[PDB]
Amino acid sequence: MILDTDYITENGKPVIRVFKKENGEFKIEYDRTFEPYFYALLKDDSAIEDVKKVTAKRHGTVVKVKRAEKVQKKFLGRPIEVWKLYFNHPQDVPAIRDRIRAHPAVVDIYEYDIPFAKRYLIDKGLIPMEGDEELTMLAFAIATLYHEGEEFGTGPILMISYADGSEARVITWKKIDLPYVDVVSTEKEMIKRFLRVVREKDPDVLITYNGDNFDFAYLKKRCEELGIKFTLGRDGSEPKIQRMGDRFAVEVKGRIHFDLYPVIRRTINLPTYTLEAVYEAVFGKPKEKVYAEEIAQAWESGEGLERVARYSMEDAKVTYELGREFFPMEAQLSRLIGQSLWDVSRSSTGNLVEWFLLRKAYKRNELAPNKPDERELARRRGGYAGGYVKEPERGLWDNIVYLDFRSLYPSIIITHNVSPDTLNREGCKEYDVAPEVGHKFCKDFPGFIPSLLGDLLEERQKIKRKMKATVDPLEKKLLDYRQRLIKILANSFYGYYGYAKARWYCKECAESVTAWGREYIEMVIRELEEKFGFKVLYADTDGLHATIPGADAETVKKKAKEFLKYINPKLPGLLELEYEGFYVRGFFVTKKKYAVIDEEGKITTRGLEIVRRDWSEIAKETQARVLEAILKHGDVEEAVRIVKEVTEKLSKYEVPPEKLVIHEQITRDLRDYKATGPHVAVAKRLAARGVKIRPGTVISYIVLKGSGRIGDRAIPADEFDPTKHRYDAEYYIENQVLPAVERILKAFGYRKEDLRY
DNA sequence: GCGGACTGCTTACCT
DNA sequence: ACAGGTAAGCAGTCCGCG
Ligand SMILES: [Ca+2]
Ligand SMILES: [Ca+2]
Repeated sequence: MILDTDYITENGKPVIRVFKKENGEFKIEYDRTFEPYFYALLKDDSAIEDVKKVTAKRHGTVVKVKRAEKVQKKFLGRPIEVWKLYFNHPQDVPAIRDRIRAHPAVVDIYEYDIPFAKRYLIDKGLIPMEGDEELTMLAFAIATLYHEGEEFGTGPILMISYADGSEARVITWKKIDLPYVDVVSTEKEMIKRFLRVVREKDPDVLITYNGDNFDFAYLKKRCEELGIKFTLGRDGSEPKIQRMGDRFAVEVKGRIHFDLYPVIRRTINLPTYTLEAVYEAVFGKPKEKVYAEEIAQAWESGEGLERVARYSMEDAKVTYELGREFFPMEAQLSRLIGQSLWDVSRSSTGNLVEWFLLRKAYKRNELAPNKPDERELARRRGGYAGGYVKEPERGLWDNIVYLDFRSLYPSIIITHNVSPDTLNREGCKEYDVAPEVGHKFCKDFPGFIPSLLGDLLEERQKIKRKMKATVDPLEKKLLDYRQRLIKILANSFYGYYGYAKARWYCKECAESVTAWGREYIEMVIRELEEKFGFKVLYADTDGLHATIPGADAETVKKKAKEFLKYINPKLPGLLELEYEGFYVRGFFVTKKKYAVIDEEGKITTRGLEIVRRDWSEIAKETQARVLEAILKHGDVEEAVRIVKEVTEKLSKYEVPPEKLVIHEQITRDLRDYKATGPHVAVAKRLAARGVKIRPGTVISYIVLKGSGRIGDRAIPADEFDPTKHRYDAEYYIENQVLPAVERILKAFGYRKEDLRY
């Protein structure tokens, strides 16, 4: 099982290190043979010996092309002749590349910004996390003495928790008598002790929650102040911070630093992303939070260190338990994309697709398009037409069937062979022409992406067949992750086509997919209404809600499956319409906003205030109960009484503050905001007090009794006190509870004023 | 000028 | 930022009024 790669420099020459785990043992293979390179397209070969003479200085050393061999490749299908320029050191590439491009003979240069370690993985055809090799993991968390407006790392670490499958222990430097605590000399000894625990346990995976930003960064400042060599590396190195866009990443060589935060953020949609919130989402059990003021008060006083120690233990235990839950699916993602778990666990869906394509491009001798520069990125600023959203038939309706296409965008990309290499090819025989947009895609030969997408669809069939004929419950879960992850990768290619930073960006490809999508959903609706007896209530993009008005359940279901038997043969290649489900009643509010109740009585909610985090629990909960009254039961009168029960309780100040918290995200640097609002105003105040506000930070706030701009009386839910502060009953009634219900109860004929206490 | 209509910024959903 | 389509809060600005 390959874990990761990197390189070290020995006497000016690059040396690859492959971090393997084979036969229950960690190993480092060294490769001194592999050479860095990029490609150059020349106007004429006669110029090669002039471009070989081209030189550059890199930090006191003349960088020169080691050699050049001419190679034949494909660029977007068409064969191309380019010169593969080799260099002695991978760092030679950044120094030389700009000059070799500037040279008058050189039309362009290609594949010049591929990190050496990853160039090796691809070129050698190596896939990390292969085999059935069991890895040992250690989770760890830290507790600190934080004070308001304090610099980072000024406060000493109070406790270092760690947890695995066998134990969960705290390490601190105060006298705490509980079984799992370890009292040491000082802070210095506590840190040196943890290093010895890691050395002794030699774990293959370190697990943190947001360690990339807080935990590891904190320990490096502490170590430097204490003059400690922080040696977790199996090679004996210190953990290295690697910038990752607007955030950092900590790498520990020989081990896998598995930070759950980026994983949880990409996989689960929650109001907040606290350990306590995530643990409750994933496992269902609760976990209480200890606060910084309580922590410092418990240390300075020495009164209640035992509760602060339990929190530190439950942190590490929970982090390990989440570690074990998420690591397996992420290790499959690593195999599929063919990059380290570390890289893939922190990577956006753009980079995952791009890494996959780079690997497959190499296998198929396809030269990779360059990432766009400032002025080319500028040209891709334009948008394009998306999905077709039908204006819904508002109100309550009976006997509703949901029909939708299966993988419509992948179906279209494959069926119509949508790829940049097949776009407007000079002299084909057969063509598919996109409706409205009018781009022509060659049908003579398979396109790069279409072909890869065919491979994935069939690869997925094999896995689902292999899944049926296998008992081992663990092997079944690991193949279930592979097949689910293939599905996601496949559904990412359309979006990737329209992603301006993408190497294989193709607006024409993206446009044509959406256009065909609109043709098929609109054709299905037209057929369903004009020829069959259906009224289409709502249709978004690739799916529709239909009924036959003067008919019953049995009839609507039977006629729907009959329409599938009719239409699917008339639909080309992959394109196939499917019966998702029947619903006894359905309530369509607006575009993107509806609710349905099935045979069992389960209400499915889409788009309504119930699902959004930027609405208070009191409004979401109240709406949930108004909706249930009108779907589940037939009681429009019950719905009105619950509106009264909510509003009256709010004006008496009875509804508890937990149900008043509104969650909005900070999505840019606080200075980039052009318009202020409750969450931004709250976040700017926290910033002035020296609280860390990075993009992704969720602001949780409560509105206090007052008038005028909401932001002026918006404070963190943390700092809410019934002692001094008083919550705005009027606001939560007229701005939250009433708007949420009016949407549901507007249809029957109630105005806001008629639902208030 | 008042006060409601309107609209840009912004978020978070849907597919 | 993997895409565009969409509704709606907030806080400014707009604009109709007798
Ligand atoms: Ca549905
Ligand atoms: Ca078909």
